[PDB]
Amino acid sequence: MCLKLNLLDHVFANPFMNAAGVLCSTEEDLRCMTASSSGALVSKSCTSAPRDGNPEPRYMAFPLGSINSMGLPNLGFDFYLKYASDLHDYSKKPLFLSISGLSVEENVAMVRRLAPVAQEKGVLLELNLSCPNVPGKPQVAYDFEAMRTYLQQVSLAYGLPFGVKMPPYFDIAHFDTAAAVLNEFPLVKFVTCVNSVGNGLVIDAESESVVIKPKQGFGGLGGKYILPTALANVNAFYRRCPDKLVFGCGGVYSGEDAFLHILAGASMVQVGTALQEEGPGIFTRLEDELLEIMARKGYRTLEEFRGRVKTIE
Amino acid sequence: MCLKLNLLDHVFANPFMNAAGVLCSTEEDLRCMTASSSGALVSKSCTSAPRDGNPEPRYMAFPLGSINSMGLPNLGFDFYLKYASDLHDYSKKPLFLSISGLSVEENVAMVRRLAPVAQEKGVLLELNLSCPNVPGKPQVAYDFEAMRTYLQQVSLAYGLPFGVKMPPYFDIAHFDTAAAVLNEFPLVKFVTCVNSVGNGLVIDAESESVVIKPKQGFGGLGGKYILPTALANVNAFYRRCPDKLVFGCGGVYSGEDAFLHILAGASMVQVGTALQEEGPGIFTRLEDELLEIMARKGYRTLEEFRGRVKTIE
Ligand SMILES: Cc1cc2nc3c(=O)[nH]c(=O)nc-3n(C[C@H](O)[C@H](O)[C@H](O)COP(=O)(O)O)c2cc1C
Ligand SMILES: Cc1cc2nc3c(=O)[nH]c(=O)nc-3n(C[C@H](O)[C@H](O)[C@H](O)COP(=O)(O)O)c2cc1C
Ligand SMILES: Cc1cc(CCc2c(C(=O)O)[nH]c(=O)[nH]c2=O)ccc1F
Ligand SMILES: Cc1cc(CCc2c(C(=O)O)[nH]c(=O)[nH]c2=O)ccc1F
Repeated sequence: MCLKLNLLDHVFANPFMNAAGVLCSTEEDLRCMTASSSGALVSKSCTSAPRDGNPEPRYMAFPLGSINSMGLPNLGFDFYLKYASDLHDYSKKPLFLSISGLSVEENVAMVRRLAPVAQEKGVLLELNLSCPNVPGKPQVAYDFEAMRTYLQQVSLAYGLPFGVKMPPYFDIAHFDTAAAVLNEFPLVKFVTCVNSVGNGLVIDAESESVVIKPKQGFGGLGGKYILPTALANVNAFYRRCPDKLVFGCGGVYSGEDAFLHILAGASMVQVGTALQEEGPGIFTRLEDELLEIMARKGYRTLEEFRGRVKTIE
Repeated sequence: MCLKLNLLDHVFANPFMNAAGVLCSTEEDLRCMTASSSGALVSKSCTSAPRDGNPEPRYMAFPLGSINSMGLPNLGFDFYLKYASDLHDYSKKPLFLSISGLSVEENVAMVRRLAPVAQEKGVLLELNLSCPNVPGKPQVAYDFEAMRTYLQQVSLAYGLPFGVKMPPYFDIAHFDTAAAVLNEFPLVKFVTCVNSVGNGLVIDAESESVVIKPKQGFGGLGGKYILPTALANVNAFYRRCPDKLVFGCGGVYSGEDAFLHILAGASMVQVGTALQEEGPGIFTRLEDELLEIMARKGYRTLEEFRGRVKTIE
């Protein structure tokens, strides 16, 4: 019948939204996502200052997914904060704002300013931990001590419920460690699994060349390549973080894919590459497809099957 | 126009071989590989003692690839050593023997006994590091200190050129660190990139169930899902280990996929999931397809393009 749900003290028309970075950089983009049928929108991960990002071409797509090394091009935090404060129409749907500063200090600075807007307007924070770290070091979410510092500092500075965007993990010990870090922070109320699968390489056979310019062609992977990865991370954190919500992202092109994310434990379902490729019309299609599968199965609510993936014995 | 390679003091009719674990567990399997058109074969990663492996179902394949949590079923080292020593016909093609002990000590014991057979018969060792150590710790190659210990101990015990099978990495810092570890060991003459992408999760929408029984459905991913991950790893180690060979594994279903591996840096090209699905006839197909690409491009040998992927600007 209808897909509306309540999470985080907000009402959503359906569990669909854009993935951070896709269709959400400019005022035009945010107005377009707001006019769509999505249940929510999230803004492009920002830094304190505007960034031009990397040289083009920096994104490419293919039948099985996408590769990107955008370099965090964005209009700067002041712009996104102004959109949240003054421009967004909250009567239409909830807004998430994604932050990805290049240091802990930068993230602290931005969240201290976001906090009163969050209180006043109800904008929700997604903290992207696929962010630069200290020398010789991996991305923050792959450096568990760094991650614990970032969360401690942001929790202290912000003081309100927030969520974190995670990269994929590929080892059960890493799932255990990462989830134990997140579970030290009671203000982390949702975990979004996953960011792109890092540092893939697409090569074109005819030209014998890589397809993106930055980083000698290396970039994050999205789309069909990454659905089983994404489902694994969703379910691993769903199991390990019972007091948190999990938001699913990766490889959603259909309502069946969305269905799989919800069965794994997703509360909201984010759409990146498929949205970039098909445009905002995708949301109507996804909704219709998901309701069709529910109807064939006799499900009337999402809660009937969320996290109810079955195991063998 | 030719596919011949000469490396590691052996001659190879073509670069194609099975990936460890596929079509290589039993004497029947190894005779089948030997009778095929492949340029080489590798035996199933073994332990000191025979293992039954995990309960079934433990492997499943789909249009985009495969998932497995086999649990290292194998006939035990003594069997693979006898095959190398007494049964394999070296006039047909070269043999690699893969080992995957559960501790550094188990690996040391195997390699000590492999050494004279390596020296007399020319069997080539592939050490699988993409493998369990202490439960609750990451797999060996995700624990750089453990990886260093294993390589130091196997190098001392074995005393002959060998290669290593690596899991994929997803962070530049990890590429840098892993390759620096490998480069400490002059006996590591080849690096095979990559083993399966760890701990994915396939779910079947109709049944609402995971598809393999072990590990709550979590398993390693192969096939079309992993090709750009594979290529990235090949090229990353190609660039970082200029005194070693790189063998490519992941996502090969065609001669075009092979060609991309070789452009990235691959010498040998291993075939896992596609072989499991198509059977050994795939090697005639791959050879024909690769040669056709070479003929269209005017390439006469593999060295003309190996590692010659172009970057932008
Ligand atoms: C062009 C592009 C830009 C992105 N920028 C961001 C970003 O600013 N913040 C972020 O959290 N993730 C970003 N991502 C990652 C996506 O949010 C998403 O995690 C990933 O693409 C996987 O989802 P998909 O398979 O639907 O593409 C970006 C992805 C693409 C393709
Ligand atoms: C059924 C199965 C068993 C495997 N067992 C092993 C193994 O014993 N040793 C190992 O190094 N890799 C093992 N692997 C990994 C493959 O060698 C290969 O790295 C991986 O499947 C990716 O290649 P692909 O995309 O061609 O499948 C196995 C893979 C499969 C599908
Ligand atoms: C340069 C760079 C930036 C980021 C953060 C922003 C981001 C980007 C990006 O803007 O490149 N792309 C993603 O797929 N995920 C992201 O989280 C992540 C990795 C990077 F290499
Ligand atoms: C003992 C044991 C070994 C491995 C390594 C063997 C292996 C396997 C396996 O036998 O499950 N599957 C893969 O895709 N790659 C591998 O390297 C993986 C799981 C295990 F429990």
